[PDB]
Amino acid sequence: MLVLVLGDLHIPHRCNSLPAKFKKLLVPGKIQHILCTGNLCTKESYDYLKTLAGDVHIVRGDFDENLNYPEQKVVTVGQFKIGLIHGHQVIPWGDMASLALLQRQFDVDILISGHTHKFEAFEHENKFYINPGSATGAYNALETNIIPSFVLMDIQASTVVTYVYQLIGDDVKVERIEYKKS
Repeated sequence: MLVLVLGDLHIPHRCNSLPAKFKKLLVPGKIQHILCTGNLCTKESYDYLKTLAGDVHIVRGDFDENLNYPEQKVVTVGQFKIGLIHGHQVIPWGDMASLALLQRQFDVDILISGHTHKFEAFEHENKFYINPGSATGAYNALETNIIPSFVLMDIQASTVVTYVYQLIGDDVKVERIEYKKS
């Protein structure tokens, strides 16, 4: 199975569109799951995602018009448990009851969140961590010249191959990272 991972698009307030160079790469009939970190911002973009795959999992960002999106999800895709949360949430570590609830979200094979608009892909202690960045390169509270990125995970048994797509200049650059659980 192929999994699309994206978010922080902020369409249409900050960006009018997915960049054509990313949007070219996506087509109905290839992707089995989408894991979206939120801030799409609007139903137009959600419907687009639904043309691409039959299993669409979205979490609620802080600028999303739709409040029916759940705050956080744990989702099974093949052999992997995947924790998904946007990340704009302000939660102090010392609220112990909240912390006990967060054990669920950390006790996952792959952790995905957004919010910072800086991509990350790495292995740490038998788990994998992804922030897909912002698929439109939208600005954050912090920064203005953010590089658009998104991710595809190619999942096969207990191997994930993560592909990070970045729009640097005129070209798409792709980094490929292999993870095997155990």
